Amino acid sequence: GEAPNQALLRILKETEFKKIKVLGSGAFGTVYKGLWIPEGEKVKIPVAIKEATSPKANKEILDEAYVMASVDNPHVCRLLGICLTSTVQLITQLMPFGCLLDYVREHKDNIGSQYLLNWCVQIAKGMNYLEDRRLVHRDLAARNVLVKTPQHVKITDFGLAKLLGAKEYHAEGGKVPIKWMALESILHRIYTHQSDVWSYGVTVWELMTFGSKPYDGIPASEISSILEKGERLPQPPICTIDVYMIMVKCWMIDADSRPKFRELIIEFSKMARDPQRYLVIQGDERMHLPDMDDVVDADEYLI
Ligand SMILES: COc1ccccc1Nc1cc[nH]c(=O)c1C(=O)Nc1ccc(N2CCN(C)CC2)cc1
Repeated sequence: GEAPNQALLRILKETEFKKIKVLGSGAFGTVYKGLWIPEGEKVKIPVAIKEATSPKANKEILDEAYVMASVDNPHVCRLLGICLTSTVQLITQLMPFGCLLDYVREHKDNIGSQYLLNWCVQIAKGMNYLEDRRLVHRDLAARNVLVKTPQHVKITDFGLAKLLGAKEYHAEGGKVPIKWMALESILHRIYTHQSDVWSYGVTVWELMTFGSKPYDGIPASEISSILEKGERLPQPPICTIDVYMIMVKCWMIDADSRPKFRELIIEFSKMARDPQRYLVIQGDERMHLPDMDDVVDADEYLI
């Protein structure tokens, strides 16, 4: 048949971890900064805790818990465990610099070509891992890429992520982010690893423009026709034709014509070896970005 998913779901006691502050309090739920102190392990792990009780919200949170427990890659957000309180809490690694979208907006004047191209390689690596795992993300964007360190980023938000068996995912209704979606996804609700490639193109565009909103002011209903006419996002000023051509290729009508994530890794790696030949940023190179006794990072806390 199909391969058994032998992932281990860890249940954590509310007493094993201590909340410190609130990082974000969105309409969907709250995200807290905290510390996880397992059993008598003499370690302190900096965590993110994502929590009225409704049976439907628990069903969705447990679905995201399933997906996250089933992924293990340096460029994919790792689930540490769940805490079965009144409302189910997801415990994950603290990404202390927040989302990449806000990070690029906040640090425009200090982000160099090396960092941008490295982020691109890193996102493609994480994305190619999900492809190996037959996982279609369906919500890749700069807001869904977390920053561990300025030199290390990870893909997050598996709220829409779908697992395949033997080529495409046919969706139902639900609120979807139109401006990051492939044409087939808009017109037919079809999602594939190649639809994630389109979203990857937009994510790269977001970074190269230092956090600009795609199609600013254009309503989501117009988008479908804008794409059908053969219009795409403009060339960011810092982008050479070399980089912009990669973006344009991710935005082909024919999904099989778009690049594969494994090709995006290669393409961006070659560029990352000589960043100034591919991105033109004024004042580049001179630019630079950044009880604790038993504190250990989750990436170093294996079991
Ligand atoms: C809100 O971001 C998310 C989007 C989708 C899914 C999950 C998250 N939140 C997660 C999930 C896992 N780990 C994390 O650290 C986070 C997170 O948001 N962390 C997070 C968020 C914000 C910060 N600050 C960065 C500096 N800034 C000036 C103030 C806020 C730090 C960490």
